[PDB]
Amino acid sequence: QKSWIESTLTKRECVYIIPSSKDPHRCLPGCQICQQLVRCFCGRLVKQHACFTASLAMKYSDVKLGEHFNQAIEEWSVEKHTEQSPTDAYGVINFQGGSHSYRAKYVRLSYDTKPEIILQLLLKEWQMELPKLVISVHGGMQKFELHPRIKQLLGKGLIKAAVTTGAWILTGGVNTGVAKHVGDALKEHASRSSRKICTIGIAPWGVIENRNDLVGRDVVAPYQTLLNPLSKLNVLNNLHSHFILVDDGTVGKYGAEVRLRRELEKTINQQRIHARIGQGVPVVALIFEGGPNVILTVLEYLQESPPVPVVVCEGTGRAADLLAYIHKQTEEGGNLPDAAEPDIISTIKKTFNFGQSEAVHLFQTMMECMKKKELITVFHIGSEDHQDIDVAILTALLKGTNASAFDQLILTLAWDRVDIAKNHVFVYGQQWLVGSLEQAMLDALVMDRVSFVKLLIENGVSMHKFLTIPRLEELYNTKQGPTNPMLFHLIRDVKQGNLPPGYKITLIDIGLVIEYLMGGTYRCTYTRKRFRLIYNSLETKRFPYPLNELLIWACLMKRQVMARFLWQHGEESMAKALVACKIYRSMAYEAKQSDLVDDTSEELKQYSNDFGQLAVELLEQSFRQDETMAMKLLTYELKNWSNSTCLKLAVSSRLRPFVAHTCTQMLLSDMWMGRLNMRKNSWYKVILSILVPPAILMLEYKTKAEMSHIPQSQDAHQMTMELPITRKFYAFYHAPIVKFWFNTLAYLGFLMLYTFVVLVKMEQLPSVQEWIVIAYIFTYAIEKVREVFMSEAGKISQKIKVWFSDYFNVSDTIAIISFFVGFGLRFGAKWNYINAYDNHVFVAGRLIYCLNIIFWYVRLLDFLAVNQQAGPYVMMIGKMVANMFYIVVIMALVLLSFGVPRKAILYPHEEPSWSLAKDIVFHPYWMIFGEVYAYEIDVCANDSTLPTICGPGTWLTPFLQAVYLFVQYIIMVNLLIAFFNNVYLQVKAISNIVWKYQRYHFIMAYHEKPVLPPPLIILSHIVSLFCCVCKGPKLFLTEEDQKKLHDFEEQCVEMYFDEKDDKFNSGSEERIRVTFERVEQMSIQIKEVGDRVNYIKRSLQSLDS
Amino acid sequence: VYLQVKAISNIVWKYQRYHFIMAYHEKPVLPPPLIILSHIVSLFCCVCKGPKLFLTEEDQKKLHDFEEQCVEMYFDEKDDKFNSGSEERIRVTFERVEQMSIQIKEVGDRVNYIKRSLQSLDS
Amino acid sequence: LPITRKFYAFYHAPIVKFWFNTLAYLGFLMLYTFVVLVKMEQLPSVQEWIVIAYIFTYAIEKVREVFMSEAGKISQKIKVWFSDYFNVSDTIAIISFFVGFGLRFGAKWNYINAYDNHVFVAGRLIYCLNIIFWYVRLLDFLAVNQQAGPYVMMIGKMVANMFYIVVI
Ligand SMILES: CCCCCCCC/C=C/CCCCCCCC(=O)O[C@@H](COC(=O)CCCCCCCCCCCCCCC)COP(=O)([O-])OCC[N+](C)(C)C
Ligand SMILES: CCCCCCCC/C=C/CCCCCCCC(=O)O[C@@H](COC(=O)CCCCCCCCCCCCCCC)COP(=O)([O-])OCC[N+](C)(C)C
Ligand SMILES: CCCCCCCC/C=C/CCCCCCCC(=O)O[C@@H](COC(=O)CCCCCCCCCCCCCCC)COP(=O)([O-])OCC[N+](C)(C)C
Ligand SMILES: CCCCCCCC/C=C/CCCCCCCC(=O)O[C@@H](COC(=O)CCCCCCCCCCCCCCC)COP(=O)([O-])OCC[N+](C)(C)C
Ligand SMILES: CCCCCCCC/C=C/CCCCCCCC(=O)O[C@@H](COC(=O)CCCCCCCCCCCCCCC)COP(=O)([O-])OCC[N+](C)(C)C
Ligand SMILES: CCCCCCCC/C=C\CCCCCCCC(=O)O[C@@H](COC(=O)CCCCCCCCCCCCCCC)COP(=O)([O-])OCC[N+](C)(C)C
Ligand SMILES: CCCCCCCC/C=C\CCCCCCCC(=O)O[C@@H](COC(=O)CCCCCCCCCCCCCCC)COP(=O)([O-])OCC[N+](C)(C)C
Ligand SMILES: CCCCCCCC/C=C\CCCCCCCC(=O)O[C@@H](COC(=O)CCCCCCCCCCCCCCC)COP(=O)([O-])OCC[N+](C)(C)C
Ligand SMILES: CCCCCCCC/C=C\CCCCCCCC(=O)O[C@@H](COC(=O)CCCCCCCCCCCCCCC)COP(=O)([O-])OCC[N+](C)(C)C
Ligand SMILES: CCCCCCCC/C=C\CCCCCCCC(=O)O[C@@H](COC(=O)CCCCCCCCCCCCCCC)COP(=O)([O-])OCC[N+](C)(C)C
Ligand SMILES: N#Cc1ccc(COC[C@H]2O[C@@H](n3c(NCc4ccc(Cl)c(Cl)c4)nc4c(N)ncnc43)[C@H](O)[C@@H]2O)cc1
Ligand SMILES: N#Cc1ccc(COC[C@H]2O[C@@H](n3c(NCc4ccc(Cl)c(Cl)c4)nc4c(N)ncnc43)[C@H](O)[C@@H]2O)cc1
Ligand SMILES: C[C@@H]1CC[C@@]2(OC1)O[C@H]1C[C@H]3[C@@H]4CC=C5C[C@@H](OCCC(CO)CO)CC[C@]5(C)[C@H]4CC[C@]3(C)[C@H]1[C@@H]2C
Repeated sequence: QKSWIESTLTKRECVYIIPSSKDPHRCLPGCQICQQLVRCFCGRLVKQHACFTASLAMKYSDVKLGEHFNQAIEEWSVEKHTEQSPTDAYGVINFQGGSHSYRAKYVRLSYDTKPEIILQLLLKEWQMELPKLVISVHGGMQKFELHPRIKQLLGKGLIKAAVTTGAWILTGGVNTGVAKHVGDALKEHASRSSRKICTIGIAPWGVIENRNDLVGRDVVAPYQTLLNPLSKLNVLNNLHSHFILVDDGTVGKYGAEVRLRRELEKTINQQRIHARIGQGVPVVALIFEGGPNVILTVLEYLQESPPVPVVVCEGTGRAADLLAYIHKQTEEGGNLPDAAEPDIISTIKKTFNFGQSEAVHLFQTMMECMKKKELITVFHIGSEDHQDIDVAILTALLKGTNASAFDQLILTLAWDRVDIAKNHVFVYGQQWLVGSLEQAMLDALVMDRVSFVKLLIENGVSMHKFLTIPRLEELYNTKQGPTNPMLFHLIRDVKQGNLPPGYKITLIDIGLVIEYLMGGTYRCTYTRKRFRLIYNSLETKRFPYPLNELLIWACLMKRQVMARFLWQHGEESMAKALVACKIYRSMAYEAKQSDLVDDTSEELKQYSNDFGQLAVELLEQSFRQDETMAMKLLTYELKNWSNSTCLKLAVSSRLRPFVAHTCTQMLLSDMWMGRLNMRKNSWYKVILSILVPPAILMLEYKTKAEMSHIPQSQDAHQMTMELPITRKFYAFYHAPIVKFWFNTLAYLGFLMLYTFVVLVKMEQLPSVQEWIVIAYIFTYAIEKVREVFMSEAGKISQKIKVWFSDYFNVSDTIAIISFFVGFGLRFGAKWNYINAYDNHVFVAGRLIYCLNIIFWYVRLLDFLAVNQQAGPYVMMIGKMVANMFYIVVIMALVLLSFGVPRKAILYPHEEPSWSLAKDIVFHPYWMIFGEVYAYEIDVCANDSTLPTICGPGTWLTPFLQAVYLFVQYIIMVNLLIAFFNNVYLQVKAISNIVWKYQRYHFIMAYHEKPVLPPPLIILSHIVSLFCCVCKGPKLFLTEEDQKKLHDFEEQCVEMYFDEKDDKFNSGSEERIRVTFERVEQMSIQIKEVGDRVNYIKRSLQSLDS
Repeated sequence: VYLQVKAISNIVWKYQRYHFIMAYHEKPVLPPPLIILSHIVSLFCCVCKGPKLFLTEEDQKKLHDFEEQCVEMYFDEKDDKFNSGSEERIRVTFERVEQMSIQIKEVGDRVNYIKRSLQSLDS
Repeated sequence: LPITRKFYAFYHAPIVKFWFNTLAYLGFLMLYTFVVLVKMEQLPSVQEWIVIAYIFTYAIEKVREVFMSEAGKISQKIKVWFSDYFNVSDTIAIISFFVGFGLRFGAKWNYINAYDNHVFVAGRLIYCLNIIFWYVRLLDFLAVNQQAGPYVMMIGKMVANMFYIVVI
């Protein structure tokens, strides 16, 4: 059948017939009038059945021969005289009119359906999600009216209570009862609002208009709101999203809905509210009017097991006005005050007139309701009852139903409502147990509800006690919440490619992920001996810093709102923000590169850049407070983050705004000096003190106190304890500023020689000038092999892959290799002794030198770039060569568009020759640079320098060249002037940032360099290899300075969050709106007090007469 | 004039990129020395005997649902932006200080008619 | 995905048709540049026949583009095809080439010295100018890139706007 509905759900049709009561309507021909009018006691008359079996009985006179023994007339039994079949009416209502064409779903099932099959319909078949609340609205059965005051408020909270909790509203569906005003509340307060409420309406099929219109299989129904005055039935309301229409077999009568509805309430309250929680989906009953069937229903619920509470609304109709009335005059449980029988029966006799016996009967039904006063809520809309029915509907389930504070909290957790938990579960004087709070935390973390994690920490949860191994090991192994498919992939990589099927994640495996994601020499606390030991054992399992471990969890699970929350709790705030930037950045890179599912890398990089911006904004806060302590914050060993450093973590993530912040640049400037005080010295004296060593003793240095924020070597720090003479020489030659100039003077004296060598004749054997040059380039290359081995990271292929990621290290490799190719050819050649340059091998070697020299001038940009101003312009050149590339590809096309016709028109009689490759490209390029070749244009002219080139067609070339230069200069050169001038500012801004970033790697490279330059560096090597075989900088803090520094960081995260709010709360946009939202409330309170004075005037006339 | 010519020119390039790419679904496989094969094969298969987005029935359904949901979000977010702006909150603030100011002097007039009752019920 | 479906999937991709046409077009200009720079005897060299084959078969491709354009109204198929710069220049570049091949090929060769025939000269010089259309057409292929394309499109918009400074 290709439909679960057709196979399972069943209709009902009165196959048998039973005529109406007795009476022929009028009109003597008794036989005719019988078949014409007479209803079946089914509910439909004889000609509506059609009931093919009964049809061959319709002809006789009907089914069932005549008088039929009046016992057997009433023997109508829906179980006996009515038949099932694969249903006809299930599809989609397409409400025509209204607006937007609101679209609902329906079905025509039998009341013989089992209760579970309806839950199988809503969820599996109609594709609905199981809710966290059900609101069963009973009330008016006949169309009524509400004060537009009382209308809109119930439409504020019945919505808001159903949006947040993903609730189902079970109505009657028919547009005559509560469903009208429930349905209207959907209208005014934007039921869509990007979050539709799954409003269901259960009605019986026998009483609804347009039954035929809803017939068909998966058919879109042209159903309309045509309230014909001649109609007798009800119209399906528009704004209800779903409908269940019981097929009682009869037509016309009500009744065959109340079973299914109550059984659906059971069938939902017998479902787990959420896989993590062990309650059932609660149910609440809401009331807007009522007759006897309603207040009887109210009694049922209070009697039920489990008891379903009730919310009555004073000011809405017959019952609800009464149920608040009788309830207000009542006491603790079960009473009327001594003289109230006369008054209350009169209200019954007036409010719903049955009269003095059915009043007293239903009055006794009202007694047993008021007995269970504890479950019923009487939210009265008059002034301020139960704080805005939202609270009342939701808090009503948190009343005398014996549910302990745990069960009270966990339900507000599933709903994701803290305002309830704050104001109604953490009420003054609550009876909390030992593990209830901790257990609710484990549920909030896994379900990713930060606002309860906040609430529980505030209300007494210590995350040191709640962070054991199995818990935090469980937290990674959860599908009960927002999970990361990226994590299980990262685990497969570190595990050599294997993944056993069950595989509960462990913490030693998370450690291998973080070590992989942070890279280099990072070593997590999960892979150490202390942890691996106690791990196999499981006070001693409590993680002294848990919020360092849940910040990683939140980030490996891609739970940002949890991450930013768990970040601002604890200490080491910048460090946690800079690790987090590196985790996501690596996850983004792996997620991008790894081809597993849809990318998710745009999400992770933004998460990285969010934490990377926090760290910068903190560093600015620290820096504006105390510049000296802020520089210490950059360089202290962390001891919880693998003995790393906040700079080292920012550099690790290529986080340029932190490295280009004016604190790092202020520190890097102070490491550049060393012990020297270059505030009260000058570069004249540093250079002179290099060439005149004894002048090292007459320039000023820094004390141990100015050097307290500056990281140092072990030896450098020991020599601050003592300033003697031999300490002032160590302090000088080991400064990065001194190593620099001491290398520039050697490098400038290098080029002066190597320029001299290349311009002067070169005999068979190298001159003294040339041996000094080979010594430099040789010893300089040993220096570079030393740089690679002592780089940072023990993984060799990374030492190499990072060293060739630098322009001037790649060119040195080319410049050094090329030079010894040149020296080999120069030196190892059979000299001729008649004329050099009869040896093509000596030529090659010399010409390699004459080109190798170019690498060594361009390298002066590495030394010029140490300056503030020069450096950025150096860095621009690369960024600008990259961006002009395509204007220059067009300029090269225009070149060959011209050079090939020019050469072909002027030189026809050419054989194939490699000169053709030159001549199509040579002169047209030199035209770009001012050379017009004025006397080679018009080769047939008298002033021509190419009169032999005159021939047929050569008059075309001046036209071609006129076009050529127009295109080059007047378009393509000025487009390029236009390019640069309109891209200068942002390339100059990036280039200041990139220069300030490379200034880290530059300066920190010079702590590592030896003292002596690259002719004399070999001494420093031989001394180092002699002291390596026979036998970086840290910020040393004493114990009282690590103390005062952590106090400094905490104080600056306070000022940060404070000033961030004070800026926001003091802004224009935020004061306009709080002004706006109070003129809301006041304007209501003036008309309220404007209404009261109207009720003060009435008293004046009252007390007057 | 560089910036606005460069901005138009990104737009015009992105427009011509339609005609360019959609021209290549139509092109044969072989380039214009060997394209003649693809022609002879096409004239041989034309005498002897563009791209559509095929959706099944359940994807035309889920797609029309997607469009309707996005016109909702469009009109909603267009109003929420407007109703939440400064100019619109200043004026609804303005138009209520109109009404309240009238209702204070109104209630400021009533209390003048409450004082008269005090002297009245006094004597 | 079977084997013969992976070949269909490849050669019928627009990215593949492109590069498969650029390599043929780049190898076209390399020949047609060689033909124009080297002496041209009475009969075309192998390099030049391959060039005529391209420009011929390439023109049949363009007649196919016009007929299979979109809209059955013929004068619209034509009016829309000549609304494109590089289709107009191909019409000039293709027509000019066969004027040139006709004069080059159908001339009474002299056998004492070429260029005593003013008709052979004209045909050759048409090739030496027709070559310009076929370089500029590399901007139609360079313009496939993000960055290059817009700068290509600027040149026209900027030649139009500088017109009156250049009249002065
Ligand atoms: C961190 C990375 C960056 C640093 C990179 C460092 C590595 C740089 C790598 C450098 C090596 C590059 C190649 C060297 C030259 C060989 C090739 C050549 O042209 O040979 C010639 C010389 O043949 C000889 O026999 C004479 C060689 C003399 C020694 C000079 C090279 C050794 C120094 C290397 C010091 C390097 C180590 C530096 C310190 C580590 C052969 O030709 P010929 O015999 O002259 O003439 C033959 C024909 N004829 C006889 C007819 C005329
Ligand atoms: C017909 C002639 C045509 C061409 C002619 C010349 C032009 C040829 C130009 C070639 C450069 C190609 C590199 C492109 C730029 C890439 C980006 C970059 O910053 O690169 C590098 C810097 O930039 C340079 O290294 C630029 C070097 C050329 C600038 C001019 C040199 C002046 C000295 C010579 C004077 C000699 C004069 C006399 C000589 C005899 C470094 O960056 P990176 O580490 O690679 O990082 C990539 C950036 N990213 C991370 C943001 C992605
Ligand atoms: C769409 C945009 C429009 C463009 C604008 C219009 C384009 C300009 C149009 C210019 C008109 C053309 C001028 C040539 C006229 C014929 C020459 C001739 O018959 O004899 C000459 C041949 O000389 C040549 O054949 C050289 C051809 C002229 C080159 C002009 C280049 C453009 C430079 C300017 C471009 C900027 C223009 C500025 C505009 C104000 C010489 O005479 P002869 O008797 O053969 O020989 C005598 C012997 N003798 C040589 C030994 C002495
Ligand atoms: C979608 C739109 C874009 C595409 C457009 C496509 C259409 C392009 C249109 C192209 C046609 C252009 C004109 C062709 C040449 C004729 C003019 C000429 O110079 O004749 C000469 C050659 O006269 C001959 O008799 C030899 C001709 C040889 C055949 C070459 C042309 C035919 C190929 C065409 C293939 C085109 C079709 C391509 C495929 C469809 C006459 O001079 P001569 O005899 O050499 O010398 C006389 C004097 N003398 C003897 C004293 C020296
Ligand atoms: C003395 C010399 C004077 C002049 C000299 C040269 C300059 C002569 C320039 C003439 C161009 C005239 C066109 C004006 C622009 C119109 C707008 C436009 O976009 O047009 C077209 C693109 O743009 C082009 O086609 C521009 C072509 C010239 C640019 C340079 C060519 C470089 C290659 C040659 C190198 C060869 C070098 C060697 C050769 C031997 C296309 O647009 P459209 O489809 O028409 O749509 C109209 C736009 N609208 C819809 C917005 C209205
Ligand atoms: C690697 C780094 C080393 C460190 C650098 C310091 C140590 C290096 C210092 C010196 C080493 C050189 C020894 C000098 C030998 C004297 C003979 C001589 O050269 O006579 C020449 C005169 O010219 C000179 O005397 C000057 C030669 C050097 C010029 C460059 C020096 C500047 C750099 C250093 C100082 C400034 C430092 C600037 C920066 C602050 C005559 O020419 P010839 O070639 O002898 O004659 C044969 C000619 N023939 C071949 C054509 C037949
Ligand atoms: C990776 C580095 C290694 C590079 C490869 C190894 C390079 C070493 C290669 C060769 C070493 C052996 C040299 C002799 C070659 C045989 C020919 C011969 O002997 O004599 C001939 C030389 O003919 C030449 O071509 C000489 C120049 C060739 C050197 C090319 C170096 C470029 C390498 C790239 C640059 C490095 C850049 C590297 C940057 C990364 C003739 O000279 P003759 O003997 O005097 O006889 C006179 C002839 N006569 C009778 C006609 C008058
Ligand atoms: C269109 C704009 C207005 C112009 C309209 C008017 C012009 C119309 C167009 C072209 C005019 C062509 C004739 C002029 C030459 C006469 C003199 C002559 O003989 O010159 C030379 C030959 O010249 C030729 O043989 C010409 C080649 C054919 C023209 C090719 C198209 C060029 C223009 C592109 C197409 C046009 C569209 C371009 C769009 C801008 C000299 O050769 P010779 O005689 O052998 O000399 C003896 C040599 N000896 C002593 C060394 C042995
Ligand atoms: C239309 C598209 C086709 C597709 C392209 C591929 C197929 C086309 C491939 C080949 C077809 C050509 C056959 C070669 C014949 C050999 C003889 C020869 O030419 O000898 C010459 C040497 O020069 C050469 O051998 C090279 C000649 C071609 C240069 C351009 C090839 C690059 C393009 C294609 C390849 C790279 C592709 C790049 C793109 C990725 C000697 O000169 P000559 O003229 O023989 O001697 C007479 C001289 N005379 C007249 C002065 C008296
Ligand atoms: C739409 C396309 C069709 C174009 C029109 C049809 C073109 C075909 C036209 C003509 C075909 C017939 C050629 C012969 C002409 C008569 C003269 C003659 O025979 O000999 C003379 C040639 O004199 C010349 O002028 C030769 C060059 C003319 C060709 C012009 C082509 C430009 C067309 C525009 C370019 C196309 C651009 C199209 C782009 C849209 C002399 O040469 P000879 O015979 O060797 O005698 C030696 C003389 N002597 C004794 C002095 C030494
Ligand atoms: N204090 C200080 C200080 C001293 C020197 C420097 C120079 O920095 C050198 C490094 O600067 C790097 N670099 C450079 N180098 C600039 C440059 C290098 C070579 C040449 Cl020929 C030129 Cl025309 C310009 N440009 C970069 C870029 N656009 N993006 C990222 N990195 C770039 C490059 O790896 C090179 O090794 C920077 C700061
Ligand atoms: N992917 C991709 C892609 C590939 C190629 C292209 C190139 O587009 C070609 C078309 O671009 C058209 N075109 C162009 N072409 C640019 C151009 C054409 C020729 C030359 Cl010589 C130059 Cl100096 C520049 N400019 C236009 C403009 N200013 N306004 C409207 N249309 C313009 C023109 O009709 C031409 O046919 C565009 C996108
Ligand atoms: C898309 C672009 C179009 C333009 C262009 O790039 C690509 O197309 C390329 C094709 C090249 C030619 C191919 C083959 C040869 C043969 C050789 O024959 C040696 C003979 C003898 C020496 O005497 C041996 O001993 C001489 C050189 C020549 C003609 C090339 C010249 C440059 C050309 C024209 C290039 C040009 C820059």
